[PDB]
Amino acid sequence: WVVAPISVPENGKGPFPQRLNQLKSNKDRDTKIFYSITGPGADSPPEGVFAVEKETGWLLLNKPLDREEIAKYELFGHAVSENGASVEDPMNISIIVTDQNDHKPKFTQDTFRGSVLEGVLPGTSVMQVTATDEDDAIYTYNGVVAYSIHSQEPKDPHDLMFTIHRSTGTISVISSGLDREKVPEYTLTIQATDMDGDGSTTTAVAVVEILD
Ligand SMILES: Cc1[nH]c2ccc(Cl)cc2c1CCN
Ligand SMILES: [Ca+2]
Ligand SMILES: [Ca+2]
Ligand SMILES: [Ca+2]
Ligand SMILES: [Ca+2]
Repeated sequence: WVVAPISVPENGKGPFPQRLNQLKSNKDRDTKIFYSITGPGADSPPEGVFAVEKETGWLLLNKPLDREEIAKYELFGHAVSENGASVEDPMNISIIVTDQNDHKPKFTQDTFRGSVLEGVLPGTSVMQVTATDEDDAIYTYNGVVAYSIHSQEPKDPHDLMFTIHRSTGTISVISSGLDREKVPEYTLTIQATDMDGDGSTTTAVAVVEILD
């Protein structure tokens, strides 16, 4: 028989065991048929994730999936007559694990550093920060990053002298007045928010050094 690939959102919560699909042998007219399942997730590590009911053929999921651990399973179903003979061809069972937004973006570094000549103009780029989200960024924004500036210290000649590009993470100088003799170094706190700014948010540091 044939089962069409099955899409299960990770991190579900049943109730378990959850019935995913029912395997059927045509030959249950000449005998009772005993069903069984084999493959990664069933009888090899990680064992017990999937299972099939001996008599009914109901395909079972026994625990929530974690797409970030195993995104896809390829199981194999088998029909055995009561007298012990295999009655069908081994049927492939495809399980695809679909993403929920269960990861917080992380900066590639705890502290990014960069320099600029005291005299550069507003609009000048200093550095490019990056954050990585293990969630899916293809069909959803669960792993898309929005960048923000958390805070600026110190605040002379005033606050918010830097902006960050929302998608690229490029930090730029937006105001005049830089001066090494007055403030050699600015310590920015940077933020990264998945769902393109709507979800979880993590922080890092950006140290901008002012070059005489
Ligand atoms: C590839 C794919 N296709 C989907 C179709 C529907 C839903 Cl809700 C989610 C998905 C995903 C995310 C898996 N990374
Ligand atoms: Ca997960
Ligand atoms: Ca995420
Ligand atoms: Ca996820
Ligand atoms: Ca929110």
